[PDB]
Amino acid sequence: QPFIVLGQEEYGEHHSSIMHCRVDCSGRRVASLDVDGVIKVWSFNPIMQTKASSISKSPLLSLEWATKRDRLLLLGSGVGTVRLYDTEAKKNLCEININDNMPRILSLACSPNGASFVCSAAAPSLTMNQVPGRLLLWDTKTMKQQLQFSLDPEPIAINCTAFNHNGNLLVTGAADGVIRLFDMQQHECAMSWRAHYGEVYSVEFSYDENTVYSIGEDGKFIQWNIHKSGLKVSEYSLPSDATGPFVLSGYSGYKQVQVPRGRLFAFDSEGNYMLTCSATGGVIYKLGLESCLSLGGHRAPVVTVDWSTAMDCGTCLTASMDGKIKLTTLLAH
Ligand SMILES: COc1c(C#N)cccc1CC(=O)Nc1ccc2c(c1)CCCN2C(=O)c1ccccc1
Repeated sequence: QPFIVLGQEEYGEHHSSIMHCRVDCSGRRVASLDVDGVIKVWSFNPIMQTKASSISKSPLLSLEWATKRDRLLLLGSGVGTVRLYDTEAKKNLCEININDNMPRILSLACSPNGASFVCSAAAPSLTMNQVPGRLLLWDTKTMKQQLQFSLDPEPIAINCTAFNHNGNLLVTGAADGVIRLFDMQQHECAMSWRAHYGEVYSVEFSYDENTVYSIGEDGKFIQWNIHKSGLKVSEYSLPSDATGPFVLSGYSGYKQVQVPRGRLFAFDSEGNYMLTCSATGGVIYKLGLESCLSLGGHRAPVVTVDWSTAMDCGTCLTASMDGKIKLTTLLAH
């Protein structure tokens, strides 16, 4: 058994389905956001308590902790704005309008070195997610746009972004199923390939950074070789409840339906294990791909996860459509 489960606790302060649930860079705080636009910032070690609690007037689509300034949280709205929120002082330092005509801020990634952030801003969904979008680099010192990257072949909505460890590479996944790797020294697309049939939902660098991992609408987890121009290394069909749509039905003829928006997978510190969503809780696999552990503890579908390691103890966040967030403590035996 590669982990001992030291316990499972529950944060229940949200009354609506969770959209995002992310541990901060210190590994000591969570920022969580539900579909009613309630943000909660809470600690959990050694006990859970709420440090800040606010309700967004604006609809929010994305959430990203700052790297070099621990207590800063970037919030991306659906009305074309980014709020830089100070979790300690419990106030915004600034809001910036990003771009006209592209109001959905679908993704935010703070540079490792703290000096920049990346911003994905998309057009309205059609009245589907096959719509133009832009990927933008912003200077954190001045909170102004540095540049707009090219998106070949055509502008499209980028859903997810992730930096490598030293911030010189950025991997991205788009609503057209395309992955793009950007070199952040020259600030250009180095590499692009068709990764999923349907949307890419999450991307991540492997620990050694020889491959990147994606998960997408076709229900697949795929590992790609970013030395050999995004040739497949390995591929797996996850159960359909790992990628949704996630559905909570009542006996009423009423139901809630959520498509992925927040992270769909998370990794241990060494990138040997991977947490995913399921109807009943988190499911952890060992990366080669075999099932390892089902964490359970949810009465509604899990729609987003996170995994943080500090002090070589793991914390797994699993967040469900009833607003419950489970916190499972893992120590590598
Ligand atoms: C490296 O640290 C990070 C990180 C990280 N890591 C992430 C995101 C931002 C920062 C740095 C940061 O806080 N930048 C920042 C904050 C506020 C303001 C501006 C830039 C320029 C426009 C508006 N503005 C002010 O009105 C203002 C308020 C008080 C004092 C001075 C200016």
